[PDB]
Amino acid sequence: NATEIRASVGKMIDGIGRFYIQMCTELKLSDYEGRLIQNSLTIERMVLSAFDERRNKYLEEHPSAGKDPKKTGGPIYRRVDGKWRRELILYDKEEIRRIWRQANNGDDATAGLTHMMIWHSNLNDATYQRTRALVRTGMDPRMCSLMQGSTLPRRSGAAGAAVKGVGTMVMELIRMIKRGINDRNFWRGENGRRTRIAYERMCNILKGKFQTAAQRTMVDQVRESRNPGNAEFEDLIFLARSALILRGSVAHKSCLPACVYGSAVASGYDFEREGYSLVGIDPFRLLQNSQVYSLIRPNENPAHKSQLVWMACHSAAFEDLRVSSFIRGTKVVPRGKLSTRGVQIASNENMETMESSTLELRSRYWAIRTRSGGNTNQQRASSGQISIQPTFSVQRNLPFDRPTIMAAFTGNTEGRTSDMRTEIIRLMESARPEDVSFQGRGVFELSDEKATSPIVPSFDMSNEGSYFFG
Amino acid sequence: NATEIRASVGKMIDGIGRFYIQMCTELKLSDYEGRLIQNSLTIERMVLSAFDERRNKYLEEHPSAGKDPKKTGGPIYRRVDGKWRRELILYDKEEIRRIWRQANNGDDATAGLTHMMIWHSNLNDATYQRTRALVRTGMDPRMCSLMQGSTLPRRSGAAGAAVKGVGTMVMELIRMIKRGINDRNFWRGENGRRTRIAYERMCNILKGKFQTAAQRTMVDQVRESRNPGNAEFEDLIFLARSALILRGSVAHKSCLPACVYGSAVASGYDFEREGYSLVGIDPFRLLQNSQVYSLIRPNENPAHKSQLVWMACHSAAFEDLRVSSFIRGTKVVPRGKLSTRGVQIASNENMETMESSTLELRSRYWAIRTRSGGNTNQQRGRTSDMRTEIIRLMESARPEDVSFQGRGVFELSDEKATSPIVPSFDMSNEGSYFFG
Amino acid sequence: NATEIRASVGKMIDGIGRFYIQMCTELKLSDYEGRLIQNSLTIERMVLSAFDERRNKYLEEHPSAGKDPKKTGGPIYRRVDGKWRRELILYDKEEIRRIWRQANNGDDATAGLTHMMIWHSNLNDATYQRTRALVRTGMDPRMCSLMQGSTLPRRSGAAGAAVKGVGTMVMELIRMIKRGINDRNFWRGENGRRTRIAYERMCNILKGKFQTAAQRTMVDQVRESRNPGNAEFEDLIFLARSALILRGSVAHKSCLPACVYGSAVASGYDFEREGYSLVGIDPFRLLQNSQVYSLIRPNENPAHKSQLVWMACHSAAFEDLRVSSFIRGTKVVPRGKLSTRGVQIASNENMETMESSTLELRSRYWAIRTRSGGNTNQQRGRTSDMRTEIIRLMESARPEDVSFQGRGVFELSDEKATSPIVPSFDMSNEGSYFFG
Amino acid sequence: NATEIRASVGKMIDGIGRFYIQMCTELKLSDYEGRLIQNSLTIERMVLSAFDERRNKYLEEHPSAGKDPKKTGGPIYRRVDGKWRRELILYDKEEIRRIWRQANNGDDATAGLTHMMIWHSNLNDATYQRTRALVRTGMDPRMCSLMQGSTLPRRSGAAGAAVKGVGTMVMELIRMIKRGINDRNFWRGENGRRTRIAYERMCNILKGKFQTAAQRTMVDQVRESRNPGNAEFEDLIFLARSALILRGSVAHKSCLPACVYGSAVASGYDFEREGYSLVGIDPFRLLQNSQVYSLIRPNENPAHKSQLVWMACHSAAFEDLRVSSFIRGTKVVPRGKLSTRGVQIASNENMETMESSTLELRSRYWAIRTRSGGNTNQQRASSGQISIQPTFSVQRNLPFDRPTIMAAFTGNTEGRTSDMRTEIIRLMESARPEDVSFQGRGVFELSDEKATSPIVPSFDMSNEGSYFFG
RNA sequence: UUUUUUUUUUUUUUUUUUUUUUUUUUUUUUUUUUUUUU
RNA sequence: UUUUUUUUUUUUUUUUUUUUUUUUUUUUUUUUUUUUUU
Repeated sequence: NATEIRASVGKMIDGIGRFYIQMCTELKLSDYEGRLIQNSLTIERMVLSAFDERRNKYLEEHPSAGKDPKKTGGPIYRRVDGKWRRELILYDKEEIRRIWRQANNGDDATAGLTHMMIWHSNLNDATYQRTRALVRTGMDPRMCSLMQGSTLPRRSGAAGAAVKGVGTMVMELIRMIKRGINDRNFWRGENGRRTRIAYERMCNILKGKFQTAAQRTMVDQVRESRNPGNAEFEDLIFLARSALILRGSVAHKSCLPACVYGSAVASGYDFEREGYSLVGIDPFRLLQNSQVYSLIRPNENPAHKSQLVWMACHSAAFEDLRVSSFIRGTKVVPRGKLSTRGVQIASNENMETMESSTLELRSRYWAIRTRSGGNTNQQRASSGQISIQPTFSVQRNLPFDRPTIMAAFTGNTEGRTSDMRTEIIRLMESARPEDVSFQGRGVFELSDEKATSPIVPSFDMSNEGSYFFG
Repeated sequence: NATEIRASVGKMIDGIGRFYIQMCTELKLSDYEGRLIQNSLTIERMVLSAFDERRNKYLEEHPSAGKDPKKTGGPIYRRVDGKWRRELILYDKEEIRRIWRQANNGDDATAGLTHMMIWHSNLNDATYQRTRALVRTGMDPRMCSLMQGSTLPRRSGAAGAAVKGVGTMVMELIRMIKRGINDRNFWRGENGRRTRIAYERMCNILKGKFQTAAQRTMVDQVRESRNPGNAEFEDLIFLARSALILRGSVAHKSCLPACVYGSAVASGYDFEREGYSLVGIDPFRLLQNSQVYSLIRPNENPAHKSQLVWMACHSAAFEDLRVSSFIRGTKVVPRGKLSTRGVQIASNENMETMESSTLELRSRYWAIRTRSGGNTNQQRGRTSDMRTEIIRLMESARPEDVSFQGRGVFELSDEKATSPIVPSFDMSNEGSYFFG
Repeated sequence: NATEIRASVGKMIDGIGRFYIQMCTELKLSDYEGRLIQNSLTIERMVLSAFDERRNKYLEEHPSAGKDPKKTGGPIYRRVDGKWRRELILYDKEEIRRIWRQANNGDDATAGLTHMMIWHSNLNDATYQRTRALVRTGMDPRMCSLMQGSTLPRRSGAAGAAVKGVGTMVMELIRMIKRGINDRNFWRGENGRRTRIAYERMCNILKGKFQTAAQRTMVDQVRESRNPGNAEFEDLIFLARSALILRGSVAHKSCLPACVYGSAVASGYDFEREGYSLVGIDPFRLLQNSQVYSLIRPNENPAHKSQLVWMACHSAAFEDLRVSSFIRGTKVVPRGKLSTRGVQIASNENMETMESSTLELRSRYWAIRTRSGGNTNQQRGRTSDMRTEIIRLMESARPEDVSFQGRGVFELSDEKATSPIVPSFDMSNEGSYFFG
Repeated sequence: NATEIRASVGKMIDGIGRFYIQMCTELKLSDYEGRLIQNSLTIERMVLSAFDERRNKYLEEHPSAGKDPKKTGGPIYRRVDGKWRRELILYDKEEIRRIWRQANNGDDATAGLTHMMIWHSNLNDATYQRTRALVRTGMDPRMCSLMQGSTLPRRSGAAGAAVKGVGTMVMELIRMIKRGINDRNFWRGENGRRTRIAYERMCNILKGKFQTAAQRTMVDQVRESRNPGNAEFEDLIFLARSALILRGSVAHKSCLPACVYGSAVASGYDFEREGYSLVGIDPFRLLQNSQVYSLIRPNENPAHKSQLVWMACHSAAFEDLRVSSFIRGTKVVPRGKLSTRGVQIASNENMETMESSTLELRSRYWAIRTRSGGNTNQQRASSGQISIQPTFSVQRNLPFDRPTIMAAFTGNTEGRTSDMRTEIIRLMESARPEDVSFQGRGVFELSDEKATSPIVPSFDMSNEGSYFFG
């Protein structure tokens, strides 16, 4: 059944919106100031810093960074008669802990935490990607497309684990492998057992993320190595560059600004009654009647800022630019010529230059965002009969495809990497930049609610560039 | 004696044909509409839904799917002056239960049920095979050839059990093994005892299906595991890939469209008097003078549709294409380039595009279809030790060994199996593989 | 080096004796009342009930048994002018926890806990053995000799694990096996993982306890069963009846009454300076000048009570009676004709009949008690194949093979193990069997 | 816990007593006629004939015995001004079925059925025992003492199965064995499977009933025979004559007349509140203030009739006469010189001779009736150590009891009967007619309620005869 | 030179027993009565 | 001469995918900034 999931997510987002309402009440902010992305961003880093129970425990025993008992940051932006001023207001965690507890009807609301931290990961992926760490581990900077959910820490649950990219897991596992290579950390102690456990948990997350059997089997065999040394490093680099084309089925969770939920809840649009969804039309129509204000530099233009905000909201920064333009209806400028900077404001930037203005989020169309893969990346081995059965009793040969019959019969010793790299190469050669994917699905219009009739898009606009970076 | 079996099957098919006659009388259909495969198909799903006593009991306690007290589906296709229209006419089970009871002279006619459900399994195997479930259990999609009788549920008897393929049994047993692995279901309760019983019944069906002693012995030893866990999974996968070449002696029951029997019975050809057979010339000669109409899409061609219908009728979709072409006399196109779709029509397809036309079922020759294996097999502690002999037998096996010595393809004019003609194909590598 | 171990055990027993001194100070008992075994026994059950942190946690969530917040029992026996009276004085755990903490110089003193709980196990084995549980698991009552350390719970450490008998481990493992057979308890959850872990810990304790390679290998192979069912039950019963003769190298820890340590510490005999040992002459010479008073029934005789107390102190209740008589110098009466009862007094017994008197602990000789096996062993796919060598070794075994070559019984006057005297018994069949 | 069992049995007997009250209301009987055993006896055969669902199904397809649609018997005895008259009033089952259903608050009350049918078995065992069938199977008439619960049919549950004697099970199993010998009835059909199942159910009931390991093991090995022929017949006869001395732990359920419960319930003594027990003081004190009237022949004396009724009530007809006399306080006459007949009245006996009078049920003492065995029938094998452990390191022999060491080491082939008959004979020879049993337990006085202090009985009255038959 | 882990109710009236356990149906029997007779 | 058993929610939009899944903590990092520098 799907009604229960819809009711649960509706209750969750209703609690989130009511917490936004109460923060607006408590902060004594104006109507316009309640529609600012920066305030929600700072408040949500406060949120994560209050539920980072592991870091809370680590910092209680580590009283450093000067005045840091329980309070961090808090750069609240406020308006005086047109001008803007930032105040470093410090909030302790504990009162906000109870205000959450009262906001979700006595519950912890950790799922909502996962969605906000994923949405921060989405905005981070949209704004800046780290080739710095990608080459710190030595991997080439060609794979920036697989840094989805990179900023997400381990503390997130299965829902958070679903949206993390393959490359994010590759980076996380290489970190552990390098740490275990630097020092003899895999001893029979509890630390070794726990890092072992986290390792197989991350690995079965990985093998769940993939779709074709060959990569699942080679991930299974990578596990066989009880002592991760150097060979597994290139083994999993080969895994990553195979997933470049044999991409994993990674979900795309549609989270929206802290305000958008608050404005919707304040108007009385209860999500429990009519139901809510995270993949369907829902986050699209809530943005159809949502007003958002944002802060812009004197050199920054708002036109690219709105598009980057739409990137962050719908996590479409790693998608084809042409498709995003089609749903937008307007051309989406790649990051090469974006005359804008990061959404977050540096702590040293002055305030006389800063100017607030609206953001455009309206899109002409809407589409479903499933956690599936392309329908043109399944070119491996073969598909058909191997044996025959005699139906008529006729004196005839029984055709047997012998060379594949030996291939099926082996020993299953669960040990090999290059031998499967051979099928990786074969499949890559079979792959083409022409194979059309997602057959049977299309882009839909806003006026339709039950997915009745789509329109098939068709682009012949040469080589405008389907590459957000470079 | 064989006369009694012939008389029994003749009486059964006579009752089936008379039931077809009475449904034609009751439905007020025209002569052409009585020769449509779709009507018989829908009526026979009604048939199975009326004798699915287990599902009847399960659905009486489960009133769901909206308006479903006793009536399901019923998309009857009718002609108005050339055009076609579907009506969703709902029939309850019980009256058709009594009409059967009167159609078989007071008997239940469960054997006929088995043959119709097998014929549905034959058409399903001809049209679509499920690698979906084959990889849901994780088995590779290379073994689509052993999905014979896959759609057949357990309710069929020994006659139904004979025609189910080895791979069908492998899938059914792996389903039970995975269910017993997910939860501790093998307790000393009645459910565990009954699933145990069904397990040995399916297993001695399996060991009866095989021919060589090694696989029979390893199936015997697979039984010795009182707690089916993970090792038996690969054990029986090895059994399956051994049966790929060491094939089991599975029968091929020759059932024909619901109409073909009805037209034959209506003309007065009593099968009890002259006798009837399910393996011999009989279903061949009844199709020699049978007229069949079918529904075809505006893009579908009837030429491949007739060949696919012959596949479904004679269950030759898993055989060599060359042999089927020889009996046909015309080339049989493999499924790779069939510009056609499934025989059954989707519930949402429009009717202005649909067009009805004849089907060709005439074949130049006829052959016996025994439940034997290739002559190549006659020419030739745990499970792994026997896997060793499996491997050496596989190595001894060759793609050259000719089978079925002493038997041949026959002509239509002969009735007593007097003199055959030996076929000989040297036409390179046209492709003896229906899939791929 | 052995000096560090001697210093550690000396410090431990010094702390124990000082705790005895302080309890004597706090309880306001007389000099005679401080030499009573019953008071020390009750105080030491208080000790175990205060460090049973597992049971403390289990009872804090389970407030039952009426008035049981933190206090249990406490039947202190006191003298009025010759007569005796018991008072049910209740002591809470926590203050005694801190008094221990101050008694061991800020340390927990868990090792001392292990030795006191082992000494309770020694007295329990000396007094009463449970064929009740031995036949509750169905094992025959012939193996009462392998119930050493049976009362010891799991909470003890490696030192406690060393002295537990083979049969005690057999009983503990069969309990877990029967619990896992009754319900599907071996799931992938944390409980299954932890019981698994405890299982291999108890099993490598077992295989460490044995000496011959065959039984170690069969214990190794018993481990290979991931699902302990019924076959392992008889497998480990065969292991036990093989250990009947192929006995395991189990230690014998020489703990002494709560008072004996207190009297020695009170007199100023510091054990840290001169060193202390648990296997050598030490516990023998401390009893050479120790006075002990005990409570005796009007029908009980003190002569057998002193011998039973010596059994409990030196854990010689499972040894040959002849040898114990030789070290005693007087005949040791077997349990068949002991006109005495258990040392502990029932909660309902009256006090007018109870009479206090001295106990004799002096022994003419002393001997080393190593954790080795008889020299007879040095003279000599599944479980059944190794059971074959078990049977042939049993047949090779004889009731004549003399053991412990090169070692002998020593005199008290010698301190450095200079010259022993070889004993020799030809006194027919007096009976080398404490039970029966 | 024992409170729940007490509450359940109290509710059950309260329902039984209320059904007795309603039958007294419906039958229009007088106060004296409601204290007659015969009326309750006939009504309770009506009870069993109404819940004998198996026989109901068998007789619906078998309309014989003349007028027998739903009604059987019903010889109700009534008083006219001192004289007595029997009326053959026929009651159908179904209305009494619903009256039960309303009497137990909507429940079937099958447990109460088991207790009434056991109490009928108790009275039958007290009155008449069948050496007729005992020699029909050919077994000697010396074992009449093991016919406890003989009349009980299979339909009773575990509670009914507990009180059936060892000899009753022997007779029931020999019946099945002779039936399977007469015809090839053990085929692979459903009938063979079901009789097989009933066979192991009766056999594990048997092995649960015994106490010593040898007989349990030989019962286990008797099971090994898949085809019960002739050898098992003498095998289980040997089992029976071994159980003659190695008696099985068979319970003694204390059921009382149909009226006694009704009179107690009518007076308002609710058993749910104060609790009820079936083994303790309870059935004793209810008889301390119970009045019972009974029918007696002109030649029968009431003095022996009261004692026989006490036999039937407390199922002490198979016990020592001396002990029963001690609890009675008066001498109990053995069946050899009882100038009385069966309690039930023959259908042809005239009514002018029949006379009604009181029955004495008062007993001077009370005792617990546990389902245990004698503490002097445990003389088998030996008890003591077999091995020794070296405590001191002394150069000495290790005494091993070798001939028993071989005895323990065998093969466990689960096949033998005479070899264990050898230990049967050895144990029988070790057994003595002097061994005192039931140590630590004694006879109690009525005034005590919590089992405080007993008095030890002691009989030196020569050989009065501890044998009810003969 | 070898070591403090916790998972839903037990035990000191005492020394080898005693203890939260259950409605299945297959071809003709039985209340003249208590150990024979069919 | 070889045979009608029933156990808690599936399937005809279509031909080889798509679907009721979850808060763990171990010795010093990061919002001056967007792909280097430590």
